[PDB]
Amino acid sequence: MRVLLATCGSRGDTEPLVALAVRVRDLGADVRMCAPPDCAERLAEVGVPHVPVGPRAKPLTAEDVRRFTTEAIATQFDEIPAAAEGCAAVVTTGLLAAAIGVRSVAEKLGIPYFYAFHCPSYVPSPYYPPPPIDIPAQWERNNQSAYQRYGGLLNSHRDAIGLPPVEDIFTFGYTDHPWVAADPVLAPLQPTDLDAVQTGAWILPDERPLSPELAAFLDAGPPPVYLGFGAPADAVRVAIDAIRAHGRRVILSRGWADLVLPDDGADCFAIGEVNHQVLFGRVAAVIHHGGAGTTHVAARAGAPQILLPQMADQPYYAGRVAELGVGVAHDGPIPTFDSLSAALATALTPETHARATAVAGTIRTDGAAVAARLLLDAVSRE
Ligand SMILES: [Mg+2]
Ligand SMILES: [Mg+2]
Repeated sequence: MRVLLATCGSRGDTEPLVALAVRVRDLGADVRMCAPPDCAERLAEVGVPHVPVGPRAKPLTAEDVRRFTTEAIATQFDEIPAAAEGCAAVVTTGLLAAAIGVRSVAEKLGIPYFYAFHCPSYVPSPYYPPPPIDIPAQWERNNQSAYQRYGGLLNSHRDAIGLPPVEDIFTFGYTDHPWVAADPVLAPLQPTDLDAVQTGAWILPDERPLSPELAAFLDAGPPPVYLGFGAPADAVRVAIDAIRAHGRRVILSRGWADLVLPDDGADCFAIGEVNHQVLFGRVAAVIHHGGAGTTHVAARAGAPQILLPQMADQPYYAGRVAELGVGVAHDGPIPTFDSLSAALATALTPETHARATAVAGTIRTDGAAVAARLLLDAVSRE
């Protein structure tokens, strides 16, 4: 029995599916993953068969957006059929435009399709509004909006392969039994009329040791603050100013090695490839945008967090960090010296550290295995 894992390419979508792939294989099943050519390296690391699929100087226009949409859907119909050859099921996450194409191909082949969310707030429900009679209407409104953008294209493609038209994009793309690949403590699934199942995040343990240089920097002083931002150089410089004002050194995520600094930058260490699972257990706090993955890794590592949400599910995770008392939900998406200094004052307290440490022990790490089991049992019901 072989399972197909389909992904658009983002590391945020790719890694969780890689985790599921490995856990499904751990159970004796075969796996194959369709992803951008650039995922070849990572997939080679875990020995997961890779089917390369899918992928400026001028502003974007509505015409451009419509083209990315049209081609996102077409790519699924054009390449998933071959990738799904010899497969008993297909699992995907992410972009709705792509997901509806993947499910349509699964439907044509007569194999079960599964969808997973990385944030529970995106799961349709009549009990809470969608990411910003009434509530239901709100979700239907967005669902109608999705149809206006994808419906015509989807059904045109479906006509070509003899499948009936879809009228409800959300139910079709997400299914009425979506999985929520997020931790039940960090991101609790809320009431809904859908048969959603919360498995825990899909993350594999990272065994890579820290580089000798990074380790040496860490041992050369008190635990530093990790700054992980893309972002404007001035925003990073302000963040560094605030961290320094709290007497802490800085670890800069990959990409800032050449950032120009005001005062001597000897207290700033810029890293390349790194084991975040381990690094996060050695810092005083982590400052980032609030993506599902980073928030989960930092939470399990017990690191106090400061989130500056920008898009998608980031505002959700920023809110959860504040509610759990393991960090601060920074107001704006860009920091100022005063706003970040205020956040650090709260995040660096012994109380916040104790809380982050306690919560960390309750974050589960077997979510991918949980999903793998549910998947195989479902496939066995076919
Ligand atoms: Mg093509
Ligand atoms: Mg038609």
